[PDB]
Amino acid sequence: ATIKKDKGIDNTAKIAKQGYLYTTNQRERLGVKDGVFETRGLGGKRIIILSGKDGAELFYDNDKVERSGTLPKRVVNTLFGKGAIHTTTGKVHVDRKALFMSLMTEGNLQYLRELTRNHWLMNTQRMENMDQVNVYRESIILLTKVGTRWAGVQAPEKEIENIATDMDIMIDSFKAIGSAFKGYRASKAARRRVEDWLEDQIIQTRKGKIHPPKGTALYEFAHWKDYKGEPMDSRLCGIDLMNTFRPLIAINRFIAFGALAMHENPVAREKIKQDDDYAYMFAQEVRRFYPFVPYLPGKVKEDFQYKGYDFEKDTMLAIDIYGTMHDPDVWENPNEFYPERFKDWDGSPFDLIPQGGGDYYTNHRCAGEWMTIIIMQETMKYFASRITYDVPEQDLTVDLNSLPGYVKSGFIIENVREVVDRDLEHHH
Amino acid sequence: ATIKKDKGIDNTAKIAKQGYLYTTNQRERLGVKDGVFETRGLGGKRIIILSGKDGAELFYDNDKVERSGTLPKRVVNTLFGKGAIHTTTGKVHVDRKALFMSLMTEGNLQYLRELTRNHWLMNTQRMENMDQVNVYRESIILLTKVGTRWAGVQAPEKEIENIATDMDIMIDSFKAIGSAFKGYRASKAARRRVEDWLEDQIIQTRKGKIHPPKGTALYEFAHWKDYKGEPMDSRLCGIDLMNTFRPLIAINRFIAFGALAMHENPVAREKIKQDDDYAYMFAQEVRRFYPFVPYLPGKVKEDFQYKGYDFEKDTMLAIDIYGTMHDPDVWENPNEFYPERFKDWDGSPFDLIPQGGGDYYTNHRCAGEWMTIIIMQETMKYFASRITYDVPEQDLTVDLNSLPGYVKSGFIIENVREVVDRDLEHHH
Ligand code: HEM
Ligand code: HEM
Ligand SMILES: CCCCCCCCCCCCCCCCCCCC(=O)O
Ligand SMILES: CCCCCCCCCCCCCCCCCCCC(=O)O
Repeated sequence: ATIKKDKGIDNTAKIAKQGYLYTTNQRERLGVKDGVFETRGLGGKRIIILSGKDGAELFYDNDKVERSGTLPKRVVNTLFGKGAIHTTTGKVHVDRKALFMSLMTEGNLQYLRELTRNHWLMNTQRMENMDQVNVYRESIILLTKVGTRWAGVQAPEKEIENIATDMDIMIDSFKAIGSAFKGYRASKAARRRVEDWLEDQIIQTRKGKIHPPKGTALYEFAHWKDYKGEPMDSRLCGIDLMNTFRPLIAINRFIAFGALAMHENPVAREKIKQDDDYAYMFAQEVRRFYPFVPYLPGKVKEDFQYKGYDFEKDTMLAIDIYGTMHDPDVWENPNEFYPERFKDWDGSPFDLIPQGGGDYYTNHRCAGEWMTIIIMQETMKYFASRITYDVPEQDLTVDLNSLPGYVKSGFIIENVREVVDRDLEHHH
Repeated sequence: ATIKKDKGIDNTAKIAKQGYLYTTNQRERLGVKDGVFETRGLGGKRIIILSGKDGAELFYDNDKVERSGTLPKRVVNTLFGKGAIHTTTGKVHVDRKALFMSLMTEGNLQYLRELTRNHWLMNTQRMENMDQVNVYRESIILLTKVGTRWAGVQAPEKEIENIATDMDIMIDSFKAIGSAFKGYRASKAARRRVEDWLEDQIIQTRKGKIHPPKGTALYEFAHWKDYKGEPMDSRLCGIDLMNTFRPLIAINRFIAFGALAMHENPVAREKIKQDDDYAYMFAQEVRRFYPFVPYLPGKVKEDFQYKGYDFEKDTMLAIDIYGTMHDPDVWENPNEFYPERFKDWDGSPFDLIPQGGGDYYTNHRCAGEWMTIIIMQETMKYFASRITYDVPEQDLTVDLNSLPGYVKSGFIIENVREVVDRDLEHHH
């Protein structure tokens, strides 16, 4: 056939202005029904947007799609860092992706679970004594302590908020989807400050001056050698060591979304309390329902055909992350928050894709998915059952046209109080 | 018969100089074998020292023994505070003892267990970053945070060590067993500072200005009324509210003893790791084996006879706490540290008496025994299995002739490192 087209020499600024609704706005407008359409952006480039489970499966087929060299360069410069694993391909990628996955052991993840639970439990008194708590800001300080500890890197108390704020600026910086913007240079400065500190950690580890525990990211990254037997240079080593816990800190976006989901859906709170499996499904439904990753780029590796369309080598592609996750043919009632839908989920690698799809070892899928689910499950259990609080009057708006997805207020709470059954006697 | 006697117009200074060994030194010397002997102290007063399970049972018989008015008045002034529950008798005592026991709910004790576990888990990084850690000092700061939280009283971070040090001075002050001493006035000042702060907590609770959680000591004590319908005056209320968590902080003495027991007995460490029930028995054996309470005073309520001796009304008595617990006819091999001995223990109220014997509700037995066992069990599990450390060269001496029992160094440790199995994969 002939791919339907959003016309224009370059629709980059229209894509940015419409945000997470851009792709579905065009599909509805043009009546496309096989989840393929075309547009132009990033300086007049032809871009084919894929959606749906079959779109996702095609996008993660290493015979059809090539990933390297498709990320806009200002996004690399602020989100991932130059030379980062996201920018690698072929043998080099599978080699280094193996390093990242070797941190995802059952024992390291259980450590991560305990760190998250104890940091929340210990943060209760501090939250009780504040007048108001911005969950999005509070999460990000808490997660910075958890993630620095989990990675084996040193962050004394007086650096924590510095590091948090710098983390917050880097995660936010994908909003320009390749453009320079107000904050581009502030984001590069935050990246460099943190990169410097992690490169120094690496160099002190290699020189025997500090001793991170075996099995932590800092230890393993410092002492790793690639398949040619070479270690990563100290600067690239710090860059990829940061890709180990900057995204961890970014879970604060989902935590704010989860607190809002519980507020908009009071039944979900009582049910998180009563059942750990609902807490898991609640966290999965937060990652499906709320906006974070809009789409991801790649390009055609060699010519192929798909649903009757011809795909030409080096034509730019994009997998629609948000749109696939709100496609009614993929998720019934896609704009209702309904965690129980995961009772019926078959665990496909191609429909729950908020952090990528495909295969962790041979695709570019998020290495931290399991870590993300563990942290969200712990945090939501905490908020549902360990504390009670008031949600004051505030702007809880989530503007789907603005990247990135945020609760406008950051979700404020007040009158936090720990939940302790002190009159439970053994007669009860 | 005729009670054997340590002769002297007054042997107070000899009792003090010999410490936890005084009673057994005299029994061996005089060949007593029914655990009764006599001496003079506290200004020429006749004192009959009882020991053994039958000594303990007699001492806690409310028909034979009267407790009120027997504690030396400088000990009341520094340890317990004037008007304290320890100084009450009859209906007034059973009434107020019921208040204290109503805090010992299964739900409040599980709260206490969680507080202890999470505070230790969170303290690991701080200990890892110190060069050396004095376990006795570190415990006492940690326990101050736990006990203030558990009691529902406010202690901001910058008061914690102030409060700790003041707690430490008050617990230490029973060493003069009635005498004025170097530090008497320093101990009264620490008592008054803490009493003032707790009386203010009480008054702000009654006036509705602060809102402690229902079921905490602060809430229950503030709002309690006695059997005549009267609440405690605010100053006495603070005094007895302090008897709710100053002794909790005093568990730091046992914690230091427990760390030393693990060091002197390496097998006990591996066994605490492998089994929660050994951890319980280890904590019980620390309370039996190491010196803390030497003996407690009372007096004869009405005339009676016991093992052939005549007991005259108002004759002063003392139950030998340390000596009963190291009597070979009560504990086989009483000076070997052997936790497994509690496999054979029948739970008698009269032989494991490191915090009193008899009945919690109608005797003056420690209201915080269960709390003490919970804290010791959690703390010993932590030290045995969550961290590893070095024990440097130091004076680990426990001078049994000096009240109170201390590890001379406070038990120093270094090179603390959390224990995390990060290479545990699900194949293992
Ligand atoms: C919690 C700890 C996390 C870790 C350790 C982590 C780590 C990583 C790494 C190393 C990659 C690159 C892997 C590769 O190139 O093969 C990646 C990719 C990615 N991550 Fe994460 N991440 C975490 C959390 C998150 C969060 C909260 C999000 C939010 C949406 C996220 C979204 C993504 C996306 C969209 C990709 C790209 C997938 C693709 O290119 O196909 N990650 N992550
Ligand atoms: C952990 C929290 C603790 C609490 C809440 C607590 C509380 C109390 C209270 C309220 C009393 C007076 C009860 C009455 O007069 O009827 C008492 C007595 C006593 N406590 Fe504790 N205590 C704790 C820990 C300790 C510790 C570590 C020791 C160390 C040996 C100890 C030793 C004693 C002794 C010897 C008595 C006197 C028993 C008697 O007079 O027959 N307590 N405790
Ligand atoms: C309509 C098609 C437009 C295609 C434009 C290509 C622009 C690519 C945008 C890239 C967005 C990446 C979003 C990743 C945010 C992840 C934050 C934490 C996760 C991590 O750092 O790994
Ligand atoms: C040989 C007979 C001498 C009798 C002398 C009577 C002197 C009485 C000494 C009293 C010692 C009390 C020891 C209590 C220490 C308890 C510390 C924490 C427990 C708490 O505060 O409840």
